[PDB]
Amino acid sequence: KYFMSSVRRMPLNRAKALCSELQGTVATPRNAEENRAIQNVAKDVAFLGITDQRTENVFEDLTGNRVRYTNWNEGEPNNVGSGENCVVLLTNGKWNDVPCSDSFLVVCEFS
Amino acid sequence: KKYFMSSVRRMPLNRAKALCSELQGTVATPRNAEENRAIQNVAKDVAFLGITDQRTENVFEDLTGNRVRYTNWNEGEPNNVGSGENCVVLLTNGKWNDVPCSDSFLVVCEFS
Ligand SMILES: OC[C@H]1O[C@H](O)[C@@H](O)[C@@H](O)[C@@H]1O
Ligand SMILES: OC[C@H]1O[C@H](O)[C@@H](O)[C@@H](O)[C@@H]1O
Ligand SMILES: [Ca+2]
Ligand SMILES: [Ca+2]
Ligand SMILES: [Ca+2]
Ligand SMILES: [Ca+2]
Ligand SMILES: [Cl-]
Repeated sequence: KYFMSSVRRMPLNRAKALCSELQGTVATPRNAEENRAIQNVAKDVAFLGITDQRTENVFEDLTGNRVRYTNWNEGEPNNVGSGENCVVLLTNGKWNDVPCSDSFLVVCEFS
Repeated sequence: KKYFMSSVRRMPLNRAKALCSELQGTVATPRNAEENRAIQNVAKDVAFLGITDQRTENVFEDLTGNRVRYTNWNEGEPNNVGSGENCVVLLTNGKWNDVPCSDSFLVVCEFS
């Protein structure tokens, strides 16, 4: 896997379209090593290819596969407010669930 | 090492540049036959390369203004047809053709 970070911020729909444009997908860490690699390429908070849009509190990658490895920041995922169904990687490498309509950097994954 | 990725949609060079730059990459510029073939492997149809002769006609440079050495022009190219062809695309046989920078093609991005 190769990871590339965007320079501009955007909602998940646009982030997905960006990674897809170059035939990749939004980065999904499967272990601590991939998590670190993604953190290092990201200079700020960035979207990961994980959501619980289909079923609340059931986090899966953009292809419907349930994720095994997680690295939630203490207190997350909390689905605050009207709902948080997307996931971002904070600058310390931990994850936070956020609204899919908010804007963050994106890290794309390629094989 | 360099990694090459191809776009799905067609777009003019300026847009191709913005796409590759969005992920901190550049438009692919083969420096030898091996890279040219690697770009061929990922490009399913005619695609833009990061080469132009916009500064001086018939003096091809990469997008950073650096004069290229290796070229793989298709027989009869570059011919700068009509109002001018100052951008470059990799044909489906790996050879190159100069085309208008305003025409749309797939883009192959390069990362290191
Ligand atoms: O305090 C943590 C809390 O901060 C904000 O409200 C958002 O980033 C939430 O997603 C997060 O859970
Ligand atoms: O005959 C080859 C010629 O075909 C078209 O006119 C264009 O693709 C030109 O760039 C190319 O040189
Ligand atoms: Ca949720
Ligand atoms: Ca949250
Ligand atoms: Ca020309
Ligand atoms: Ca030509
Ligand atoms: Cl949401």
